[PDB]
Amino acid sequence: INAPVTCCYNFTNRKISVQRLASYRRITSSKCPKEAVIFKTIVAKEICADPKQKWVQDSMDHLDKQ
Amino acid sequence: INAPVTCCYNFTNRKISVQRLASYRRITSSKCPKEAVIFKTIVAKEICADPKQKWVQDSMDHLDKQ
Ligand SMILES: [K+]
Ligand SMILES: [K+]
Repeated sequence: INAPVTCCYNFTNRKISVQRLASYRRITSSKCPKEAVIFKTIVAKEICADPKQKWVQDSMDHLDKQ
Repeated sequence: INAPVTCCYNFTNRKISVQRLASYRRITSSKCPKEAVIFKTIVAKEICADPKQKWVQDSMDHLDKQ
């Protein structure tokens, strides 16, 4: 209710090295234009990424393990 | 550009104990309806709070120190 609302309005066009990534979360809220991934870098930078892209899915798999 | 956009659309009506708070950040973006505080709890819960309220300002001061 008093939770913040986070959405992604664009998706990155570059592959982020698995070396630069710390975590991610998914956006699934219907308040947003679409479903998204937000990667967080080892410098705590937040980048919107397309959940349908293979590199994005691979990086989340990597982070789920490594 | 591919940074996520976070806004607060409501503000909490209760004072959160300084004991339950871990951090906060400010929302200042013009993409949002107004300026906000998002407190994060010691359970990693995120709560929107009115920056103009004294208890909110006091809690940020506490977190800046303690
Ligand atoms: K794009
Ligand atoms: K309120």
